[PDB]
Amino acid sequence: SQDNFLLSKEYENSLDVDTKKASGIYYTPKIIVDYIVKKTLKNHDIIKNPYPRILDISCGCGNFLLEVYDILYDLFEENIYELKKKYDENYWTVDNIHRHILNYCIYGADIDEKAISILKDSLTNKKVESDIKINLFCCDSLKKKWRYKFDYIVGNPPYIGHKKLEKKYKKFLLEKYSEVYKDKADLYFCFYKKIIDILKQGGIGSVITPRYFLESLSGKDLREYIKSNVNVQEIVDFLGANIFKNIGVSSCILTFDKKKTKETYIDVFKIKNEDICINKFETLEELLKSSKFEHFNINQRLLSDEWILVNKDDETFYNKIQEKCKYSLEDIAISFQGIITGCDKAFILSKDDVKLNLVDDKFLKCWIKSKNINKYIVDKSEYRLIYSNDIDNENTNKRILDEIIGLYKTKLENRRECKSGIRKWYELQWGREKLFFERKKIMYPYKSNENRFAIDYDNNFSSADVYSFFIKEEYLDKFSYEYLVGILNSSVYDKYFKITAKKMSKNIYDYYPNKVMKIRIFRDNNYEEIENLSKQIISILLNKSIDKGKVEKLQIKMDNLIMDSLGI
DNA sequence: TGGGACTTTTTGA
DNA sequence: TTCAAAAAGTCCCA
Ligand SMILES: Nc1ncnc2c1ncn2[C@@H]1O[C@H](CSCC[C@H](N)C(=O)O)[C@@H](O)[C@H]1O
Repeated sequence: SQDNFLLSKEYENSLDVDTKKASGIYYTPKIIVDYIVKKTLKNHDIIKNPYPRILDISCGCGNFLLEVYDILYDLFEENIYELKKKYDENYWTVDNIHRHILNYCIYGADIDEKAISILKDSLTNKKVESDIKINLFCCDSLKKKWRYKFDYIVGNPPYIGHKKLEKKYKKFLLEKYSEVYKDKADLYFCFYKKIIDILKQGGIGSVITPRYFLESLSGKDLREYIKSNVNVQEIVDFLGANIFKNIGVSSCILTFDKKKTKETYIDVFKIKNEDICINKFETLEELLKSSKFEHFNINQRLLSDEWILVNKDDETFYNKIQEKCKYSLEDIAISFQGIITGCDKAFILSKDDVKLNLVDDKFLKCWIKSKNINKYIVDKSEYRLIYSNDIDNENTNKRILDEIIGLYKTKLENRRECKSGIRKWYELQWGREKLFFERKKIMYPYKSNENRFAIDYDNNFSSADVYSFFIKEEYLDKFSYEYLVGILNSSVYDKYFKITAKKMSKNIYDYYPNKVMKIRIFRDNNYEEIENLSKQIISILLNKSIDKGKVEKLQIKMDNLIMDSLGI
């Protein structure tokens, strides 16, 4: 028997990293391909419909299409005599199965000419006369005028973010795919739209994509399109598990249909242990039914713009917290992203760097990283930011410009606002407002394994890897920073935030304002005790010679208080 | 070479 | 004028 994943693996090894990233050339492993193909084609009635059109618009070398060929050959061979009796007796013979499949059943598209030729040769070599016409298109699937729809669509689209995509192509996507593609969206949104649009009535689509669109702000329109145009049959969420070897992406498998049905429920399989060697096991189907995965059902008609895919216990937990809390962080706080210098090496220096003797302390700010943020407090800053925006006189401070900032001048000149003349070559790209940072505030890392909200007492500045917020004046008498960090750092709120948080990679969640500011908060009779416990924790943490042991006990007591307050 | 600590600036709006 | 989102992440080693 043939190894359908050998020539494709060799072609993958031939390419380098840049050409892979520019076109998203990362082929799917055999276990996922087997699961998707057998999920779509296990129950096909080949006698009822012996002309199923099965498409992969990103076929590549044909990881999906060769397995599809094998499944189709078995299907036809098992019912050849029934097909012979029901239809033309001379057309339906075993020796004619091959020519039939390639003529009517397998369709592939890809921009990669060499991959198309390799797949064509692989399809031809499935059998050892007239040259059979193989339905392989070398084209941009997002520009191709498709002349007919398809019974089944399987595959893996390219993933290209908003930085790696060309300007003109992005303009085309915004003009023609505006239903799913805006702002910081991804190309696989457009591939989702194209797959849905050319799926026949009653057809089935099943693809593996990144999982980020399930929760991300950019995926809202795509989620609406999917919810309103297809019936989502199944969502397999791998969370931070590594499905693609040596690839830093988080994957989900999605199966949907356009069948006219009153059924509106979705099977959701969510992995429970992200430390799993998926390729070690024989099938994905056995893994889904094991204890490594949990299964629940979600009513698609009950999906809002946010898809909250949790089991009944977590849904009850989330609903209790939502109903009890009358305020959100957005209601009471002002949030902002950190400084974006545009070139950190030019403006960020070690606080022991000798070059800081050239810079007057009026221009120097304390600089912290995401790892400097712990629970309730921030580590002492190790770095200084040169707030070069306040260097108005270019004639003076020429030592600073020539010996520190100018060492990267060329790179500083390639920033967007310098090319347009908005910024001077030595200025910060996005210097924000100094007064927002130089005050008591709360800071949290932009990516973390857990809630880490700290009170900043030292007017620390930061890059965009740290987000900040401060309480509005009108809400200062109702909420204090100590109480806020007390409740936000609790295990209750850790779980509550992770209910809807954007899962990025293994043990990493996105902590961005678009979801952090939606966290709801409460105040009740337990306010004083929670605030007092938080202040005790802060006092213990700030002592130079101290042990963190009692902090855990205080945290347990505070978690008990919060659970009592929220009735969970 | 797979697992863990850590996270820049480009970009549309 | 100036906000904030975005992992086919990056990068190192035992
Ligand atoms: N605009 C476009 N139209 C069609 N195919 C494209 C495309 N942009 C990228 N591709 C192709 O999409 C493929 C994604 S890699 C996945 C290949 C295959 N489906 C598998 O799972 O193994 C790449 O081979 C790339 O060449």
